Amino acid sequence: RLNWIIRGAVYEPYITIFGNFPTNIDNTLFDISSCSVNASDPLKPKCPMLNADNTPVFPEWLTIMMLCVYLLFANILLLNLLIAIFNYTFQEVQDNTD
Repeated sequence: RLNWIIRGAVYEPYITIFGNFPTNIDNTLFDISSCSVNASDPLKPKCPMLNADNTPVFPEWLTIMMLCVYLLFANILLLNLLIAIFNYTFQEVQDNTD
């Protein structure tokens, strides 16, 4: 859908990147969309995949592995920004404190 694409693409991942713990990696086919024929404002995420009684055609272990890798590199770049601020603050404090 038009709004569902910008919801899932941009409105979703930053909250996951902030690190507040989601339950979104837990369940598949839990009927939160209930399917691709929704066209409903509550029924947003549009039934990720169809298979024999389970949602994923390829399972959630890749989805949590890629999630952990994503969190790892995001914290890498965040600590890079931390050292980027620390270098200027220390170059300020490397001058004579008296």
